[PDB]
Amino acid sequence: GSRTSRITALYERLSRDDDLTGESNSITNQKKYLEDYARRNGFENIRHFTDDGFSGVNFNRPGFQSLIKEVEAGNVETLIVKDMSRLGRNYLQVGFYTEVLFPQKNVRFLAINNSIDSNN
Repeated sequence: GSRTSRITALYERLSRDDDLTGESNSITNQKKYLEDYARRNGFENIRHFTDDGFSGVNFNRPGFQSLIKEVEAGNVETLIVKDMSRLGRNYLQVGFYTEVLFPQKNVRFLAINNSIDSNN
């Protein structure tokens, strides 16, 4: 109608070619990671956008499409990611998402393994 409960976006991606071997060598593991964050941070409706055989061009993915689907509908009030590498190092397009795209719902993007948009 007018006012309702939107959501939080938790999008993750694990790679089988990494030399990690331990936690991130599956799927639900890194998922739970972001979870530990969103909870330690205080985010609601933490939606988990799973990864499986993701391309290496930029955006537009299965689980990602769900993530973006929430963004377009104006639900994803926050974005929790292991790092900006998921969406790409191309801060031009990635930024567009967080600066012009996400504004619809007032987003707080998080990149654990890289400075999302801070200073220090």
